[PDB]
Amino acid sequence: LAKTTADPVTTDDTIAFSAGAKHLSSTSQVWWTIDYGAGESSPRTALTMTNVGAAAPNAIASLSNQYTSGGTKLATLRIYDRDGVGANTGLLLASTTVTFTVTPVLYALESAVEPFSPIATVAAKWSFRIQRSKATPAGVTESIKC
Repeated sequence: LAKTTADPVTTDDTIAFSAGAKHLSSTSQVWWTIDYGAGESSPRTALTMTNVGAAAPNAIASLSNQYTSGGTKLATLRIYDRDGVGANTGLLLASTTVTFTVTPVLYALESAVEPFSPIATVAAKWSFRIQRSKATPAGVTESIKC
């Protein structure tokens, strides 16, 4: 399990992984789940094992996720040998874990008052403007309630 993205990954872009599973000499059907921190995916898929031994591992591509908050995030790929379904489960055949840092997007604020000193009875107006640490991605409009 590897992370196919450069260093500066933040909470702005969707992160993509590459995955592969193989046995020394076997062909049986083995299944997988991926966990990003919230929990394991509930419906276990079914990986068809055909490449064996020195051959490159099979493809579990299309693994991707965008993280809500920055920090030291991780991702674990677990491989099972039985359906999850209702009751039965098999065994943890193997598990892989990767860790990476996600930079957060911070917001500053600019403020002003139109009279700068509200008179003891008249109305006053506050004006604010929110400034983003980095530019919004090309196609996303951020709407903030305040």
